[PDB]
Amino acid sequence: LDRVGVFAATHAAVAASDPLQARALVLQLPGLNRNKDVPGIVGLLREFLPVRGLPSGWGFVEAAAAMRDIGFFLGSLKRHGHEPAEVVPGLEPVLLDLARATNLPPRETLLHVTVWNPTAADAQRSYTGLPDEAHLLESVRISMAALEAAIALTVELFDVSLRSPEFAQRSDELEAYLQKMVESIVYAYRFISPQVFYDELRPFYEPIRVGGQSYLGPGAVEMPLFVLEHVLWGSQSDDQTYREFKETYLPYVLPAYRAVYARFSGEPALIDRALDEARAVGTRDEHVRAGLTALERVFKVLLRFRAPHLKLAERAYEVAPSMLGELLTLTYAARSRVRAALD
Ligand code: HEM
Ligand SMILES: N[C@H](Cc1c[nH]c2c(Cl)cccc12)C(=O)O
Repeated sequence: LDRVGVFAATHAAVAASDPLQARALVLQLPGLNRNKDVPGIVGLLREFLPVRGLPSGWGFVEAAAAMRDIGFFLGSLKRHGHEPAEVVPGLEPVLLDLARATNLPPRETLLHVTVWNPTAADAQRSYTGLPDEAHLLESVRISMAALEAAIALTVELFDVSLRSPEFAQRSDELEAYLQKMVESIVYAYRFISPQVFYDELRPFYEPIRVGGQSYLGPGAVEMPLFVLEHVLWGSQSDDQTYREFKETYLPYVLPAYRAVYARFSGEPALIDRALDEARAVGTRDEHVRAGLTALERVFKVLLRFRAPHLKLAERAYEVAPSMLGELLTLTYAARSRVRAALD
């Protein structure tokens, strides 16, 4: 999976940045959360919160790293029943400035807490310090860079003719990158206690209010998989619930993925174009048969992520949102279209 390298290196740039010199301070947050010490949590944040304004030399990297370190306090304060912007003076203007500097929402996202978060024991930021949280973060680190590579490959595949042997080849490569999502779920199912997730981790992921609206807490739901699938199969879907789902999470993904999304909203999806071409040319063409077959395997790997993921989520929530089952159904229907072309 040679394409992963560059994405992982960009993540590592943010992970290596500590512009507020906050590492040793943020590591004390788990203890304070365990003690439910709200004044203490506010006090610890005020030790490094740049209430006077952001240093002028900062770029995206520093601002994202700053949002990461302040971010864990945001989830923590809400977990104890407090709007962070209401209990921390001068916090809201800092959060809005960091949002400006990153073109991201004014709170921590999945990216901040996982790939932009250093991995070492003496550096990794966490809400709880629990081994289950460490496993949860690792599960996302397994597949994020591969997913970003997969988005790039999907956009490239879009302009590849089914009549070309490249279609089958690019589809096979895409499947290999998407396999990492399956590995993530396997890991999460093996290593994360459902009870510890539901009782101890879940409380830290509530929404907070900043700038007169609500921003969702970090979650793997924020992974730009929905952008990949928008391009792949979903862009022209008439399912209103599905459209609402994608529009909900769009703000939380990187600006480049929001632009990819907008680019393809007014186009037929890859699947639609590929099926139209297969039907136009005939299935007697060997490159058409091979292209569709390889494309079917892309849907197979998506289902091998999505179906086990539903079980993972239902197991935790038995200690799950209907959105999950509905999306699974949509994905089966998409694969069925491909199977029907080959039949
Ligand atoms: C114990 C671990 C996990 C639990 C309890 C869980 C729970 C959920 C829930 C309840 C949803 C529905 C949206 C929401 O209400 O937040 C969701 C969506 C989603 N989750 Fe997870 N999740 C877990 C692990 C993971 C992992 C490890 C990944 C991938 C690395 C992942 C990827 C996704 C994605 C991409 C969605 C959007 C819906 C979809 O594509 O099917 N989740 N998750
Ligand atoms: N809300 C679920 C579970 C979740 C909450 N927070 C999470 C992190 Cl920080 C990483 C993975 C999963 C995760 C999801 O969105 O997948």
